Amino acid sequence: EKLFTPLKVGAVTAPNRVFMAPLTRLRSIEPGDIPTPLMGEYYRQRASAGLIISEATQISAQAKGYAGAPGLHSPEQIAAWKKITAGVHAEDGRIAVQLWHTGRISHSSIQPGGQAPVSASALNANTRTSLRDENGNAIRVDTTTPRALELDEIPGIVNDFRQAVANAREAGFDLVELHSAHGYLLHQFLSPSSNQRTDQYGGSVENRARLVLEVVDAVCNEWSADRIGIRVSPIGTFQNVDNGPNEEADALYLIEELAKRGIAYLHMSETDLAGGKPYSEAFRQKVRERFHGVIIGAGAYTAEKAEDLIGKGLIDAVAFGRDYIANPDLVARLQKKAELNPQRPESFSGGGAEGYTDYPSL
Ligand SMILES: Cc1cc2nc3c(=O)[nH]c(=O)nc-3n(C[C@H](O)[C@H](O)[C@H](O)COP(=O)(O)O)c2cc1C
Repeated sequence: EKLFTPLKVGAVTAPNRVFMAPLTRLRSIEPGDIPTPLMGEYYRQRASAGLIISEATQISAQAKGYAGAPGLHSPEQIAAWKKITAGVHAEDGRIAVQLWHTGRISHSSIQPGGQAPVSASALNANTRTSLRDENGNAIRVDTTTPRALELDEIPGIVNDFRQAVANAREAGFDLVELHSAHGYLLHQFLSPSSNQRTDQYGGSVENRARLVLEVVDAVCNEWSADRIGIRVSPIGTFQNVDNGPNEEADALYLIEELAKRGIAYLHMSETDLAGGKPYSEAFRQKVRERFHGVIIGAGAYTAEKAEDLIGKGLIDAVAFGRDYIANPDLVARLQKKAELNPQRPESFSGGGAEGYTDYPSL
């Protein structure tokens, strides 16, 4: 077994390869999109993970697409996250913040000024996001048609990622993960399905990847390349965003570009919850030969699949999502071959302590 052996992940050393995937739980305070001590307790419970990757966190108020998702743009958010990271560190854990802009997976009612959310192009996501009703409970609501960003707005978006990274470093995170997956803003630019622009940010794969690579360069400059990871979902369809008619070649282009920056890790979200065709081993080999940082695999993994792919030299670590919701001590359970706690999906999104901090350890 290799899952319980250490791994250098850029600037930090994980004691094992069992990572906590980023999981949106929608329990932040409004007004202010503020993390809470309850969230702190939840993360502290999971500190034995090789690496915790936080729930997706707004780089700016405009970035918001979900009621209850936290930000990392305001003083009050910075202060609240500082307490959370301190708690994880007191338990000898490591925690990365996943930073997003939701782009068109959003609703005007939660945007600044009540305005349409932004994207690469003015095309509805044709999906839902999560708002809160009058009692503060999560509700699914159809997405608002976005406004296409003007060319002169792009530097501001890059700066918002840069600023959020400055704030994340201050807040005590060990790493940052850029959310370039699952049909959110960066992926909206990457995908031809959502990007119909005819300027330098659309058309060719070079142009479609331009924004994400500008963001990577800006955040490496703000902090250090060995503090930066990126999550992609570049093969298949996620929240109605496919990866276009040349998905493999386009993915390999992006990955070769990322490699030039010497970033800490590449996190591949391989499938959504409904599943689909597995990655070919040929594709995994092509990725592996092009990227020289850590590769994290995710999407309905088992420990056995993770061991197989680590043993084949194709990935370095695995991120578990739902098993981490339900098992604060997932590392010990996988090490001991213990049963896993029964998941309660009704409390994944929104609410309070129930279904959040009340899953027991062994
Ligand atoms: C409730 C829930 C929230 C999620 N939130 C995020 C998120 O904030 N960021 C992200 O990149 N993926 C998110 N995902 C996807 C998970 O990180 C993970 O890739 C997915 O659940 C599949 O892995 P699993 O089979 O181990 O759960 C979420 C998944 C679930 C079920």
